[PDB]
Amino acid sequence: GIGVSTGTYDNQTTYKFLGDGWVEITAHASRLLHLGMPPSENYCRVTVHNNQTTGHGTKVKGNMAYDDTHQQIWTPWSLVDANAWGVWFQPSDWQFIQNSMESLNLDSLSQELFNVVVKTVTEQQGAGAIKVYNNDLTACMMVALDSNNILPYTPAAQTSETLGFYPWKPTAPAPYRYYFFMPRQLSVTSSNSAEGTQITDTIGEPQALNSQFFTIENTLPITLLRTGDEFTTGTYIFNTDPLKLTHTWQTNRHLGMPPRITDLPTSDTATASLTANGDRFGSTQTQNVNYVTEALRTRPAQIGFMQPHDNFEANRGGPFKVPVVPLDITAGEDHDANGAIRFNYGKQHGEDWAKQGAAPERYTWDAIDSAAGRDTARCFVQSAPISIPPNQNQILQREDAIAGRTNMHYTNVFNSYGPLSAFPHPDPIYPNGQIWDKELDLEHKPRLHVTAPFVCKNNPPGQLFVRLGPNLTDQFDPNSTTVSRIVTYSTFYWKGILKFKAKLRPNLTWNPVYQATTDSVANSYMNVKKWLPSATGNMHSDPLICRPVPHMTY
Amino acid sequence: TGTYDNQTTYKFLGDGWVEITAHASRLLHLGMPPSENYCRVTVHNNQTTGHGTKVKGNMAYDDTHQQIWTPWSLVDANAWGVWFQPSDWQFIQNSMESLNLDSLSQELFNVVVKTVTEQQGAGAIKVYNNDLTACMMVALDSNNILPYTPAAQTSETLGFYPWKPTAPAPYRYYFFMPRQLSVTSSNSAEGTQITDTIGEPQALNSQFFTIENTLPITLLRTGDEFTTGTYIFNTDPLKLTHT
Amino acid sequence: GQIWDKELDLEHKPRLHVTAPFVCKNNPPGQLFVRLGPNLTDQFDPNSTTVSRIVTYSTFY
Amino acid sequence: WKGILKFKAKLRPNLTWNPVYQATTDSVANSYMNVKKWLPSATGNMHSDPLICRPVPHMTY
Amino acid sequence: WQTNRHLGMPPRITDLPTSDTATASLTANGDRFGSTQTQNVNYVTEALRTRPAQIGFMQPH
Amino acid sequence: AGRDTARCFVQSAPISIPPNQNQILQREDAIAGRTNMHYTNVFNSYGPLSAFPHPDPIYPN
Amino acid sequence: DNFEANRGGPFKVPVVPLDITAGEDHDANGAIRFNYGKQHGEDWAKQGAAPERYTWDAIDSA
Amino acid sequence: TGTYDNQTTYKFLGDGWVEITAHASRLLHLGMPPSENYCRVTVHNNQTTGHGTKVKGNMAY
DNA sequence: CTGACTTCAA
DNA sequence: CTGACTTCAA
DNA sequence: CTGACTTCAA
Ligand SMILES: [Cl-]
Ligand SMILES: [Cl-]
Ligand SMILES: [Mg+2]
Ligand SMILES: [Mg+2]
Ligand SMILES: [Mg+2]
Ligand SMILES: [Mg+2]
Ligand code: NA
Ligand code: NA
Ligand code: NA
Ligand code: NA
Repeated sequence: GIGVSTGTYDNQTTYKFLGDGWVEITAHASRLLHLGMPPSENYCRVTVHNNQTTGHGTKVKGNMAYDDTHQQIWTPWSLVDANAWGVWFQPSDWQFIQNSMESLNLDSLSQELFNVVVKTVTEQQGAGAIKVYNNDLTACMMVALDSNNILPYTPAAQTSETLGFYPWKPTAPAPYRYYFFMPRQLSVTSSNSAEGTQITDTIGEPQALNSQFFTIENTLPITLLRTGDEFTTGTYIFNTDPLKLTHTWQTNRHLGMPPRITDLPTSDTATASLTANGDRFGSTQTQNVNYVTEALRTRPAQIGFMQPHDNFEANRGGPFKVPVVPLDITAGEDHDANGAIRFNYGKQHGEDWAKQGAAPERYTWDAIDSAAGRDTARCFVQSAPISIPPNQNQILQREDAIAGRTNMHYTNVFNSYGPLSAFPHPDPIYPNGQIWDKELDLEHKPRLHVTAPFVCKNNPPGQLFVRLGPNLTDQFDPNSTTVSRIVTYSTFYWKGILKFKAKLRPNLTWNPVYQATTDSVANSYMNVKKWLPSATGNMHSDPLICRPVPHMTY
Repeated sequence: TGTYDNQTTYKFLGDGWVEITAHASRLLHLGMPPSENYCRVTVHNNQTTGHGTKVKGNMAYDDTHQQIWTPWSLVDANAWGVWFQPSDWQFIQNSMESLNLDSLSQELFNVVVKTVTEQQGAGAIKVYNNDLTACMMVALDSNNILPYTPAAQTSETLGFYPWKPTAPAPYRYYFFMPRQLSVTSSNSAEGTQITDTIGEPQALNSQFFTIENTLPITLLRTGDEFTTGTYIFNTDPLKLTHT
Repeated sequence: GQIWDKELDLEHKPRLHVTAPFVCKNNPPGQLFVRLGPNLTDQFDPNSTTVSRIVTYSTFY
Repeated sequence: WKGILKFKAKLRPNLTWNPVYQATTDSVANSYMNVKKWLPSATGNMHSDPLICRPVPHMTY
Repeated sequence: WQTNRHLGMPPRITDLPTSDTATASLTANGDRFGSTQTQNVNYVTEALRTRPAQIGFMQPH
Repeated sequence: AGRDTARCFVQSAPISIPPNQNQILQREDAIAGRTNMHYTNVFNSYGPLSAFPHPDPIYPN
Repeated sequence: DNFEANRGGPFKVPVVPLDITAGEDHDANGAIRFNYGKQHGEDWAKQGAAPERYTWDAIDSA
Repeated sequence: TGTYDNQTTYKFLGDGWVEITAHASRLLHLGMPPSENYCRVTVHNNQTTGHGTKVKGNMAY
């Protein structure tokens, strides 16, 4: 029937305390969604090629990093993506979880579409002309669920296109599009390259060996929803690894038995002494010196490691910045060397509704981790047999230039990843961060993904697609390319239920622990005012810290 | 989806006990909120003239406070006039010695949603049509998480006339905001400074709640209805006699 | 006059309330809230603050 | 001397939108909540200052 | 065949190509949503975008 | 998963776009003054994020 | 001899113990040199504060 | 004749209830009493100077 | 009424 | 289909 | 009378 609702709206976050410290967290999320007609009903093979010889074109010397050229299959379908922390938790929920829990893991997911409404638009009068909206009671909306994951995975969180983060504000799905293989090659140059230097900037034709054109219609069963219909996905069970809600601080210099002091400090302002390093017990892996020091001591393994930056590698697909594992930026504040992430988002995902201009909000996330990062400027390599102190020919440091390039140092191309490397898992970023991810279908997989905390061990939740069915008008001739449609749009509710499994943290230190808190200090990053509505209701939800409590590594 | 009933029935148990059942029904009107946002609004009547708190001795005129204005409305029937005819009150007061609350239940039905459009131009008239698929949202704070706001105190409960339409009251609640006002009389010195301040939100006392994040919400289309179920009161009997 | 009231959630409570004859000993009847759901129009862009809605109202018993 | 004192407590609910006030430690010099105050000194001197309680607010009515 | 440049949601074009020989445009990289691991620049580009992992790698030779 | 070594390059950080010759290391740059030796000959970008296919089965040899 | 740096200061990155080879590259192949006292191997007769020192080269030859 | 224990344990019952068991242990020192008698002692600070109760307005002392 | 690229976590 | 600040007067 | 940071490899 047309006069009865097909679902219930619910946004509540409930905490079921099992006992033994286990907690079942059930995050209910509901949104009103708006869906319009596609600008085209065709699947299009679109190309973007920013090869201008001015501005930010790839045809100007040294502009490789500006490359945007690629090819995509544009589809008339839309994607309903809720894979972002902000969709499921209120800021206070995140705080409660981060301050009191030690671990968190994905449990299950289910989604539902209901209370579908389809309307048509018509013109009124002439002077004026106003628009009139009517119900198309017999019109329908199409829904498809890629449960087998046949179609390319496209996490909307990476382009800030997931559903909004405000339960009381309408949202919309994102238009679905996916990459298509297209040969692409770009020459490398610097702003100092010769004047008559030719920049090779090419794009090729489709290749038989790598072409994959998929349509929703030929691969997924499609459900038609009229105003009285509803759609449910059923429950999906996640298979992922638990995420630690704690952060580590022990570096290589903090592993094991500290050297024994000779005597306790003589006063509260005094320092202590060790026994002369020439008479000290211990071990090192520098056999040319007869002493041990904290810097030379052998430690079990290597916490963290040096990563090349800003490394750009090249493929048939063009140049690309190689991702880096997110680690502590250190006191040296080496953002790029330690993979700090800078994201740009809009008003549905955190930006102040009052902010003006086309520019999005920007935020740089630095790893909570304090023990695995690298302070590149203070790093160095000495020749062996080691000499202490070394002369300039026996040491390679930040001041030394590679291939005579003033700003290029051994650390830019240095990679110390090895069998002894140990490091933490990337932080979960509230509320902009992605939550789960699909694993790459390659025989040899990565140990982690930089973009999300939970990579699905098994098949991930399939994507949910929607679109309006064509609304034809009396004039229709298949043999012509003339397109005559009735202006239509729809709205419907979406409800998702995401369940987590968490565990309350133990408490054993003497000193109080660090906790995410709010405050009343003017201009403070944690001022309550930031999480309250303004006089006219404007909101903004800034990134919140996570993993505030430290845990012992060894 | 429901039946209209306003009758007040008296079930005489015997032994002098009486079960009084007050049925009340009203047609309600609900419009769109002037805003869909939750707003943190401030009122500060600190004018230096008239009834401002900036004029000597006007402390008692203070109206400054802060509130969370919401796009929701409250259906409040907690006032005697909603349940009894004047004669009922008279009968009870003249013949009874005690009265106590027993139970309560509420229901929303025969929902109707309409849209308004403009006609012609000279004139322009309004035309009203049924949105058969549109809905009205309903929420019941059975746990009492949200601030209690008895509409009787601002004369905003449902009307007292069964044959006249009424409307719910817009829901809004107090929010903590530092406020301080000096004391003076009309005879205070001329150059007397009146301290009249309001502060910023305080972390220690800020509580911003939304209906959407705390209560399950039901969507009612024209063919749906909503019932609360029966609630049992636990209160002390009221003496109908005076000393 | 008001008929029932919620008790103040303080450890030490008042012997009565001036505004109502019956203060609930236990949890009082929860409040009933209502509102119209937004009625969107063909033009809608979440990234803008432009608000385009269909003029709507309702009645119910 | 050994004593065993048992308590019964209940985890708090979480319903507000805005983050809540929490007792935390910090690294700001001369701050009342600087960690240094709850750590031993070079010679082992200790001191335990009063800590806040009831940081989270609840609605009275 | 998917390289790092082919992983995930492609950037959204502003409009569909105007003809079969035309190209499409993205929104100015200074106003584009997305993420990178180069915090010194306020824009996102296909080459700078953060991708899940690294497909393939450089080997000494 | 392959690498087009001549089109690979490394820039200094904070990144500068476009970079001048001292802010970029490319194929034209010589290591230890050896004309044909470039950073890519001794570069190894294998890491925790590396993903790649399995070698092909070669028929019939 | 790779020294990396952290909030904790500089430190020599450990190396996997492997054959030092005919070239006798101790540091490149993580040979371990330890210093110990009379309870753990040093000759009880030895005099001086200096501990006993020994460099262990991996049995591994491959 | 006993065991020393200072641990504070948290037994999470479920439903949010928690049984907190605080164990406390101390080494105590006990000396001889300065007297073995029960004494009826009097303190009377009625000096006419300093903080005595014999100086005007010193009642609170 | 999600299951690893179809049906078919039947 | 009202139950004391979630689920859960289950 | 060792069990992954409490109790609680109960
Ligand atoms: Cl940097
Ligand atoms: Cl050596
Ligand atoms: Mg299936
Ligand atoms: Mg299948
Ligand atoms: Mg309930
Ligand atoms: Mg409850
Ligand atoms: Na030592
Ligand atoms: Na850090
Ligand atoms: Na985009
Ligand atoms: Na050997």
